[PDB]
Amino acid sequence: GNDSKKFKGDSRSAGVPSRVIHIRKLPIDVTEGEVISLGLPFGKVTNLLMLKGKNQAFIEMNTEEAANTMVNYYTSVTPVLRGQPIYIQFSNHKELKTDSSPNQARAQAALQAVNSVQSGNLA
Repeated sequence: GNDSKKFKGDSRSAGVPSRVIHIRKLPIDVTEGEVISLGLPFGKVTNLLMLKGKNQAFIEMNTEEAANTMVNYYTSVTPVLRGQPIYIQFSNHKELKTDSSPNQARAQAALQAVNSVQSGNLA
């Protein structure tokens, strides 16, 4: 997996009126805390489409600005994760609605963790 035709035209710039981002070349030990962090200081991650199957992930920012701050900034830099460089580029979709999936159950924990803490589930 190198590219699935994202925004055709003439060149391969990084600019799209959206909020959801698409990250590639993720680390083998990639986690939510990392992926989400990619847009933590830039905005406020709301979703996360973990794609460990192909070392990928997404980030649904709260606003377009936030998403247009990490993708426009990282484009020049390199957000290394776990000692490995990744990819940054706006996602094709504009509304992540992850629900009932194998690579979803291990995502809410992060979103909730950063938010608040309680623990104690007793399974």
